[PDB]
Amino acid sequence: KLPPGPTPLPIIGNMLQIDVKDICKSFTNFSKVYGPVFTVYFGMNPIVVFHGYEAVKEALIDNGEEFSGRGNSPISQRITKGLGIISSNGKRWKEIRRFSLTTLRNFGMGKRSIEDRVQEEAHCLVEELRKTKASPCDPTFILGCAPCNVICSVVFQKRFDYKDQNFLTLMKRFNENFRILNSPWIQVCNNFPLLIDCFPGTHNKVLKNVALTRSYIREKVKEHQASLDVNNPRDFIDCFLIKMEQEKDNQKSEFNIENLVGTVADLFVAGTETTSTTLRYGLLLLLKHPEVTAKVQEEIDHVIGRHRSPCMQDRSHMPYTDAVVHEIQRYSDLVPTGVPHAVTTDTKFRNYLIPKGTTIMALLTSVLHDDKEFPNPNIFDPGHFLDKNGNFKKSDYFMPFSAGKRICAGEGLARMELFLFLTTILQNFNLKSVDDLKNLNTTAVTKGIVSLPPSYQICFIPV
Ligand code: HEM
Ligand SMILES: CC(C)(O)c1ccccc1CC[C@@H](SCC1(CC(=O)O)CC1)c1cccc(/C=C/c2ccc3ccc(Cl)cc3n2)c1
Ligand SMILES: CCCCCCCCCCCCCCCC(=O)O
Repeated sequence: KLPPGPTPLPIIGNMLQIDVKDICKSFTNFSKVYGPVFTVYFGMNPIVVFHGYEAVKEALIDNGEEFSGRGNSPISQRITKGLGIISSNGKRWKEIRRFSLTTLRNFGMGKRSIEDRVQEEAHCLVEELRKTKASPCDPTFILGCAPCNVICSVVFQKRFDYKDQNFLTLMKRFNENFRILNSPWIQVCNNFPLLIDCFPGTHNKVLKNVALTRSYIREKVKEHQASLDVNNPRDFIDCFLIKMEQEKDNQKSEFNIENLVGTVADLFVAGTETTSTTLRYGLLLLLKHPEVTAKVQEEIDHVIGRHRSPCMQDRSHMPYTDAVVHEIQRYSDLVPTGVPHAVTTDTKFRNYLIPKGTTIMALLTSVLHDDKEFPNPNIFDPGHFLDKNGNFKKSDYFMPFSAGKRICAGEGLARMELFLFLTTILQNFNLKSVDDLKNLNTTAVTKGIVSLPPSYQICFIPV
């Protein structure tokens, strides 16, 4: 008894009724014809889509457990092999996530807090930006090296030097796979597996980058083993190695060198491109909206000054900069469809029964753009996260990190990098448009699962 929906054609399903590019605009129109919940078939596979705050919440939150499964697929499977945190499910997930969540706490990796790794990075970033010499440029590459280096710093103790070859290769690697896997073709090939054979070259490249990466990590993990100081862990690998030590006897324990190379890999994948995107998107918005930046720089001056580096602690005294960072995520809507889930067993959702394994889809964007909770949801405006007094106004509708039992495993780190990197930049630079702001477009290109901001150029003018 799946929820209603467009009756499918045989063999293909509703495919030709869904714009594979902006598949969310497609879903939104379906909702106006079948309501909050509904089923669509990609190929022979059913997919029950949830639209609106109440549907997404009732599902993800209220029925948390049953909706905490990761919808998987032919591609996702052959890349990860069910290893790691993102793609795993059941027992192996719960144990890896729980270990990951606590090991990723501000101090969960030893004497050196993560904030300190982020703050040091926000530094090198500002230094690289000075190198542009105020000249117009595409911030994409520079902005990407920071979030990627933060992860390096979190899993490999030390951060790389931007010119270091290993870092550049480590990046291209992940970027290439990011671009491949973000093609509308992925949605097709995932449902019509046979069509993967039609992409020999691309198939090999993806697997090759994945293969090479695993090697590098493993080579790097041995370095950690042969130098492990059990009493004070250096990074993420140390913590895992220590945990592995304890389970030494349990032959069915998840903590083995295999999930370690996996979970590490996942960390880059899960926190590099997403952060980089929101960052690049955030600057574009601060550029397009000058009267906004001015206020943020005003808080920065008033609460941090030119006297020192911003730290997470200032955020409690900077309501506006907080509203901005919240509105940047709400507006830029990084993952409109959220990441596909799957119900854990036969699940009951008001009048409907959803078979175990079915693919779920909680449309985050439908929440982030609720027109009642956010009047004029399509205009970037910090007011959305501000009360009549200029005080921060938290929202239950703020789900860019998703919700429920499978909410972003690195939200904190994510929120920390956005606030640090963004305030640290605005402190040392002012944003200048190569052209006229009016000629500046801020509409995303959703030719894929990860919405992207339009390409642009900017001039970092040292204050
Ligand atoms: C701009 C920043 C980021 C955003 C908006 C974002 C958001 C997301 C979203 C929407 C999900 C899927 C949640 C679901 O299952 O429904 C996710 C999960 C995940 N994120 Fe992020 N992310 C970002 C950065 C980070 C960072 C910096 C890390 C690194 C620690 C991280 C690691 C993860 C991991 C490991 C998962 C998979 C969790 C699981 O399946 O149990 N994320 N993220
Ligand atoms: C990548 C992204 C968008 O930043 C992200 C961030 C946080 C959480 C999820 C995601 C989506 C990652 C999704 S891509 C899903 C797709 C559809 C499907 O197969 O079901 C679009 C193909 C995903 C889910 C589970 C595991 C993975 C593992 C990826 C991975 C694993 C190891 C890798 C080693 C080297 C390289 Cl160069 C790339 C590697 N990539 C990816
Ligand atoms: C083991 C993992 C295999 C993954 C195979 C993924 C196959 C899908 C390849 C899609 C390639 C799309 C290339 C077109 C790029 C473009 O010009 O838009």
